[PDB]
Amino acid sequence: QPVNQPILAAAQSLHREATKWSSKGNDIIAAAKRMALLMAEMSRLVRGGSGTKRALIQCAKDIAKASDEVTRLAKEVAKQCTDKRIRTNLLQVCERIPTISTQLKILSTVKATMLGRTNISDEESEQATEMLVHNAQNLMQSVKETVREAEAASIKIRTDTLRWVRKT
Amino acid sequence: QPVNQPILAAAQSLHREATKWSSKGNDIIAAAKRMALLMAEMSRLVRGGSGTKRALIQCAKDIAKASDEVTRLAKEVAKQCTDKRIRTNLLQVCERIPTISTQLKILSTVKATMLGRTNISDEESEQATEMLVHNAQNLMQSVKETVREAEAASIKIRTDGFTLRWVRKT
Repeated sequence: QPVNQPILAAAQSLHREATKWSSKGNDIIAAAKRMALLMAEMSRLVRGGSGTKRALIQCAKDIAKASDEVTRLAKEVAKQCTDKRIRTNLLQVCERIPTISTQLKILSTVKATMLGRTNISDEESEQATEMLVHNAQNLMQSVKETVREAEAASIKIRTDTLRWVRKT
Repeated sequence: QPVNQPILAAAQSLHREATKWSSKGNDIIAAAKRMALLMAEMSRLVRGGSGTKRALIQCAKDIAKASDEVTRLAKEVAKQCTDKRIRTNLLQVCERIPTISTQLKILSTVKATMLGRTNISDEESEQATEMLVHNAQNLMQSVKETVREAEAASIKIRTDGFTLRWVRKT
């Protein structure tokens, strides 16, 4: 079945970072894994024509809901961080996520309306897919960086409640 | 009457560069002036609601049509350029314009569909506006740089008219 080479790669990228840690007692990890799974579904759905219109919109809505969980918890971690440099960096990344996921909903709705509809040009179709691709990459990158920084920050708060256990 | 300051500022910015040269025998200048005018109309159009939907979509369509003229002519100037760097630089900028114009049409349609709609959230309404704003800024900037580089190259293009005539106004 057809899948977006770019969208699926961004999903896998996030999964590789998210997959290593355990979800047990870690809702950042669980939401990030859920986001990467839904993003892999998205790359399939973009390709599909009829009947993919409602699934594409709902998939983006689910990705945005899971990203609110990531953002909410990472903000909590940042607001317990003593180092301003780390606190600011973690707040910078995790505050990009709501904007990107709001933009994912807009661009998925745009792409969904077009799917199977011959009234729009190949140019408009290609740009809509491209805009969606760039948004998916940015979202996956931001969550990956949020996972890394949230873990790094947690050790400091703890050394100086989410569970961070490396998987094998 | 309400206006979108980011959109109007971007329109104003291109207007300042385009109004340096006369439209007489210079299509790119005539197109750049029409683009800045239409972009100023767009800032008014993104605020209002129902009945402004058709106008918002048509305004983006006109901006995109006008931009096709800018890119077609700037590509011609780039191919008359002997300096590898100046034609690469001019091709780099003027080739961004069709993509941004295509994206302006998409995001404009989004914002128009959005106007007078109950389901859309402020976050969605705000993000649709912000995407349109960022697009308008990139478009005006890329046309400004295209005007500037097309004129600069023209002087040197004299290694040997009715379109592409650069007469500095007063």
